[PDB]
This record gives sequence, structure tokens and C-alpha cells, in this order.
Amino acid sequence: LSRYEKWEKIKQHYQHWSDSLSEEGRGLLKKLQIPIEPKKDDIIHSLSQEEKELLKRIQIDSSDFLSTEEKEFLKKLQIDIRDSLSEEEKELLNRIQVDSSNPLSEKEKEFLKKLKLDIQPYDINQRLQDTGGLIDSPSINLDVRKQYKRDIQNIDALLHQSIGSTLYNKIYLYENMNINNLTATLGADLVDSTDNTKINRGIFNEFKKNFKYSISSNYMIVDINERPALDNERLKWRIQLSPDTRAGYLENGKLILQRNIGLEIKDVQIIKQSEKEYIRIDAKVVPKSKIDTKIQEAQLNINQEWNKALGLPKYTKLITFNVHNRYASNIVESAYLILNEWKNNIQSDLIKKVTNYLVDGNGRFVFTDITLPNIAEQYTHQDEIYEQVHSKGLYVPESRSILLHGPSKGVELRNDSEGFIHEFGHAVDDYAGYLLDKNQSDLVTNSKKFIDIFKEEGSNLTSYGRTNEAEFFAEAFRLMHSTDHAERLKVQKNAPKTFQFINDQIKFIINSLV
Ligand SMILES: Cc1cc(S(=O)(=O)N[C@@H](C(=O)NO)C2CCOCC2)ccc1F
Ligand SMILES: [Zn+2]
Repeated sequence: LSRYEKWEKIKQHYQHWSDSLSEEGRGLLKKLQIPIEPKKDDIIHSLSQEEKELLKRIQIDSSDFLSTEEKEFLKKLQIDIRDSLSEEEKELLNRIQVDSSNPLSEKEKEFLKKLKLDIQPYDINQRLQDTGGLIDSPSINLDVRKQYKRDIQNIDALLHQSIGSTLYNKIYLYENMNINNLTATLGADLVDSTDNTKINRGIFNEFKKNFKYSISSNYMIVDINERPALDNERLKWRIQLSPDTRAGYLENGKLILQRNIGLEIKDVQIIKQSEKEYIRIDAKVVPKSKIDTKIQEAQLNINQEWNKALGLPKYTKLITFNVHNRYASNIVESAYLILNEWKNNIQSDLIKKVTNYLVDGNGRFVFTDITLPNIAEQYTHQDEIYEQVHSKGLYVPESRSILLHGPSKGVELRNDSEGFIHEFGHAVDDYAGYLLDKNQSDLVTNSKKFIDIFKEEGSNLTSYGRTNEAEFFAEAFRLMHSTDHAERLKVQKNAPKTFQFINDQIKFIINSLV
């Protein structure tokens, strides 16, 4: 009631709390709000001459294991490295990335895999979001892992004062959000292709359809009064807190809320602000446990549903929903769609045989909104942090699992179903090689036959198909099972030796005896 009035009231409620903050608890909240960024100087200085030259040339955007932010920071490093080369050199040494696509050299990936460790910012809210709160996951340096733990414990203890039974229902809190923070997929096609000031009604129904609940595993920083959207801020959350939600007052009319809260999506509409269309999200704070309960129930249902269809013992734990972030209900809902597309597009006998092979190794299909290095099915078989990978999808042979990360975007994929089919291609590759040699299991694509076929047809299909034999097989396998016939034909057409090689590996799997 009165924007300035609302502000003043909330501030006063928290006034004593703010006055009691130590210079330590006050520096902590500042660190939480403004993460400590790596110094570009320090980084470049730590490199040797050869590494500088490598970093200088390397096709940064070619890496499939780096976030945009990490790709970008690295590109500034690249500029500074050449920030002392002729204009022509600079224009030339960058005007070839146009027709540039070269899955990096092994020696390039190794270098970047290690450099990625040195370019991380100290970001408490990101750590929590990336791990879904599972802050002991061995996805970062032990020493840094412990500092995060301490800061987080320290911040949890500061945020002890509830909003109160007087204010909760008397105030809405706000949050602007970039759609790409929940769905990088819908995000790049949910703003009307033609008129950017509008929302595509088709997608919006998509988005909305399955948006029932959301979790915050980090500390939401919310505005006491709604703020005009910035650039890519097409989501405008209107949040109602529970009488017992803990928070702290932040200068400039903001609140930091306690981590691990649950939210119930009450209404989602398309609304108009300053002549542009925005998506309004009305949410209500509820206990996380009440949402974790919906998730565990959805997990049990999907497994019982599939254990029957795939004829496995009912109690079989095949599917895991490792869900902790703000687009939670979508990840759950998405898994149903994906497994349906998978079944509607691949011979039932291929599905059963391969899925049984995974099950025999205690494999899983992991649908998640936390980064892949934090999924035990990967990390328990990858001690070296530099070899751990975050990406749209992953197949881990050692654990016979498929990991599929919801929020990210895969290379030239239309949807998550397709990422899944590609991952299943990896599993098919594994099983086939196994069938040929149970006494020395190896991947079919490691066969001399396929290797020669790769050296010949390896570049005929997707750019991503060129990365290596394994991926080429997975990409052909995916395309051979697309929902669009044209794609299925181009493989048989443009890559007949591969097509026949896969169909032959499919036939072999189907024919083998139990
Ligand atoms: C075209 C395509 C790319 C990915 S990705 O963009 O997630 N790349 C990873 C992959 O192929 N996983 O199976 C790589 C990333 C580097 O480490 C190995 C897996 C996932 C599925 C898919 F269909
Ligand atoms: Zn792959």
C-alpha cells in the first residue's frame, strides 16, 4: 500500500536485524550479491607462451562443455591476448570463425578442460543452484568446497527473522527473470519471432501447461516493489511469502529469502507493460517438503508405469528425477513426454534389450535441473574434476546411465526427446560392443570396421557428428529415428555405410538370446 510505504514498513520490521549485522555478516551478504570474479590479468599471467598462443587461436565457441559465461570470459581473455596485434591480424584472426566448425583437437579440449577450473568466480548462489543444495558434491576444489559450506552455514544463521503473520498476506514481493534461466530451449523461441514485443501463444501454453511448482535451492533476492524489466527480463514473478518464511532486508528495497523454499505456481498469464508483453508468474511460498513429496510420488509413478511397459520387476529403480531448481515441475513433466517419444520412435525390442542391459549394471535415466558434474552417476566414476562435464546430455558407460539436463540447450536439437534418443544411441553402442565380447567389453564404435566407416562418412551428417566416432554413431542413430522422414533418409542417403552398420547392430541386439 503505497510503494514507498511498503518499503518503509518492511525496512522497519527488519531494522533491528540490520543494526545487529556484524561487519562480517554484512560483507558476507555483499559477497552473496556480488560474486568475486576472476582477474583476467592473473589468469593470462599464469599461462606459458605456448598456452597463450593456443588460447589465442582456439575456437572457443567450438567447446561443448562450457557455459556461455565461461565462453564469454574466455573470449575477453582471447582479445586481451591479441590486444597487441595488427588490426588486420585481429580482423583476419577472427574472420574465419564464420565457416568455422572444427570439433576441437584433443589437445585443445584438454587445455580448456583444465582452464575451466581457473576461471570460476566465487559465487555462493550459483554453487547452490548448480548442486541443487548438495554442496558436498565433489565438483570443485575441496578447499573452495569448504569455504562455500561455511559461507552458506553463516548465511543460513543470519536469515533467522520471519516476515511475520502481519506482513505475509499484506505484501507481494517481486522477481524479474530471464526465460533462458529456466528453459534455454523455449527461451530462444518464446518471444514472437516476428514481433519481439509479443509472446508466442503456442509456446506460452507449453511453458504454462506444466508449470505447477518450483524450488529455490539458493537465496532468492526479491524486490519489495516491482522493477521495470530490463533487457532479457520477460518473466515477472509476483510472490507471496508464508508467515514463517525467513528473510533479511537488503539496502535499496530488496529482501534476501532463506534457501530451500518451495513455491506453488498459482497463476501464469500474459500481461502488458509499457507496450511490451511479459509473462506474469504468481507464486506462493510453501514448504519445500510438500513439493519434494509431489516429486517423489511422480518418480514412483513413472517407474511403475515403465517397469510394466518394459516388463521389468515392479520395484526397479530405472528413472530418477534429480530436481532442485525453479523450473521443477517442467523437468518432471518433460520426462514423461521424452520417454513417450522414445517409445513411439524406436523398435520395442531395441528398447527392451538395451534398457535391460542398463538395468543389469544398475543403470539409470536421470532427468535433472542440476549440473551434470553433480550427478553421482557421473561423479562417482570421474575423480578428476577437469574430466567432469556439464552439458545437455551424457551417457556414462561405467554406470550405464543416461543423464539429461533440462534447462540447457543441446547442439542443433529441436527438443529434449532428441537429446535423449542421441544418448540412447550411446547405450546401443555400448551394448552391441558388449554382445560381441562379454569377456572384454568395449564400444562397438571402437571396432576397426566403424572406425574406417567414420574416417570416410564421419563428416556427412551433423557438424556435431564429426567430433569423434562415438558421437557420429549417436548422431546418425538419432537422425535415423527422427520424427521427420527427410532426416531418416539423408542418413541412409548421405551415410549408407553407417546406416547399414547401425541397422546391423540393431539386428544383432534383437536376435541375441537371453
Ligand atoms: C547433438 C547432441 C549434443 C549433446 S551435448 O551438447 O550434451 N554434448 C555431449 C554429448 O554428446 N553427450 O552425449 C558431450 C559433451 C562433452 O563431453 C562428452 C559429451 C547431447 C545430445 C545431442 F543429441
Ligand atoms: Zn553424445
